[PDB]
Amino acid sequence: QTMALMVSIMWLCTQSMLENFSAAVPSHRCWAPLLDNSTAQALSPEALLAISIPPGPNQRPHQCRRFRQPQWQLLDPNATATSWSEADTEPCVDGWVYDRSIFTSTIVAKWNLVCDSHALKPMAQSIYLAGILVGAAACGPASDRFGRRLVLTWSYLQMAVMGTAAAFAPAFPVYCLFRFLLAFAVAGVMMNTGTLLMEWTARARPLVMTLNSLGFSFGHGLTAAVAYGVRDWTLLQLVVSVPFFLCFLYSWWLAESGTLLRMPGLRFRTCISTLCWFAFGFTFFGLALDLQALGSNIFLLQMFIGVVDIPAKMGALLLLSHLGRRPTLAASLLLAGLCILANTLVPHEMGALRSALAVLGLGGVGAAFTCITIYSSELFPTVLRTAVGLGQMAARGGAILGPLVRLLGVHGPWLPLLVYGTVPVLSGLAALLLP
Ligand SMILES: CC(C)(Sc1ccncc1-c1ccc(C#N)c2ccccc12)C(=O)O
Repeated sequence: QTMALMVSIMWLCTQSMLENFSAAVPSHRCWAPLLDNSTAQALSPEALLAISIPPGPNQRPHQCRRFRQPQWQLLDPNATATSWSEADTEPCVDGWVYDRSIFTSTIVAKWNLVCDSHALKPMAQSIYLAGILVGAAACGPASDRFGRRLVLTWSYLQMAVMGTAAAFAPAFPVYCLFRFLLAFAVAGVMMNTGTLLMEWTARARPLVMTLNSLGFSFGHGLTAAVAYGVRDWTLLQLVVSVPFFLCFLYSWWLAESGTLLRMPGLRFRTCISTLCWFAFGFTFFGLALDLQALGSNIFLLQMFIGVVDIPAKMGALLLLSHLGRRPTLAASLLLAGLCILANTLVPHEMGALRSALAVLGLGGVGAAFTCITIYSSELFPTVLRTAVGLGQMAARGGAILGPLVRLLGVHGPWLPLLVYGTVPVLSGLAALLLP
C-alpha cells in the first residue's frame, strides 16, 4: 500500500527538517556576574547588560566578546558612547548563557555552538548530507543482494535506533556518528521507496511521483506542528522517531508468521541533467536549513511553505502534463532564481515580503525538482534511464556544498543568498537547451 510508505516519507521530511530546528541558534550572551550572579550587588538589567557586553552587529550586544572590567562609559548619559578600546575585551573566559525565548533546549546551547565556533552546525549538516550521499550508493548492492524489503525494514530499525540514541548523545562526535547512521538509513529508505514506486504501477509514473512529493511536502507541516508542540530537541527527536518503530513493526506483512562511456563528449544531455540536479540539491539544502534567517518566525515560515508547496506542485504537474517538460522547468527555475534574488535585494526590515519570497523560491525549486524527475524518465533510452541514479548522486553532491557555502557569511550575509539566487538563474538558462 502506498499509504504506509507515504507516511514514512512524511516523517522522513520531518527527520530531514529537524536539522534546522535542532540546530537553531536562539538569543545568547556570555556569562556575566552583573546578570547571572546573585541579585544582591554592590536594577535596570538592560544597563548592566550594556555596560558588561560591548555592542556588536545590528547594534546588539556581542555574543563572543565580554568586557574584562565594567565599562561605565555606557551608563553615564554625558559620556561619549562607542569609544572604548579593544584591549578591554576578553575572549569569553567564563563561557556563555542562553535565553529560552524561542527554544528551551537545542544542540547549540548544549555543546556551545556560539559564533566563536559557529562552524560546527554547518559541519554537522555536511556530515548528515554526506551520510545521505553514501547511504544511497552503499544500499544499492545491499538491496540488490539482500532484497529491498529486508533492507527497508533494517533501515527503519536503524532510523529508530539512531533517533532514540541521538537524543541521548553526550558528546559531539557521538552525535555526529549517530546522525551519519541516521542519514544512511534515511537514504536507504528513500532509495527503496524510489525503486518500489517506479515498479509499482508504471504511464502512471507522474501521478505516483506527485503523490509521493505531496506526501513529502506534508512533512513540512508535520514538523512545524511538532516543533510548535514540543520545544526540547531531545523530546522532539524522540517523538519524531517513535512512528518509525511502528513502521518497522509493519514488517513481515504485519506479523504474518550498466556503465557507459562518454569519451567523445558530454553529448549535451547528461551534463545538463547533472547541472539541474546539482542546482536543485544545492539551493534546496542551502535554503531549507537556515529558515531562521529567511523569516521572522521559523514555525510561521515552515507552515507557510508547507501550505504553499502543495498547490505549487499541483500547478507544476499541470504544466508538465499540459505544455511539456522543458519550458515549465525553465520557467520554475527562473522564477525561483528571481525570487531568491529579490529576497537578497529586499532589506531585512520587510519580513513579510522576505518570507513570501523565500516561500516562492522554495516552491519554485520544488517544482523544478518535480520537472527534472519527470524529465529524467524521457531524456535517455529505456536501458540508459543509470541516468536517474547519476542525477540523484549529482544532486546529493551538490547538496554537500550547500551548508559549506553558508560559511561564507563572514564576508556578508547576502553572499549565501546571492549564490542561492544566482545558481537557479543559470540552471534555468541552461535548462532551455534540453531536447
Ligand atoms: C538528496 C535529494 C534532494 S532527496 C532528500 C534527501 C534528504 N532529505 C530530503 C530529501 C528530499 C528533498 C526534497 C524533496 C522534494 N520535492 C524530496 C522528495 C522526496 C524524498 C526526498 C526529498 C535527492 O534525491 O536529490
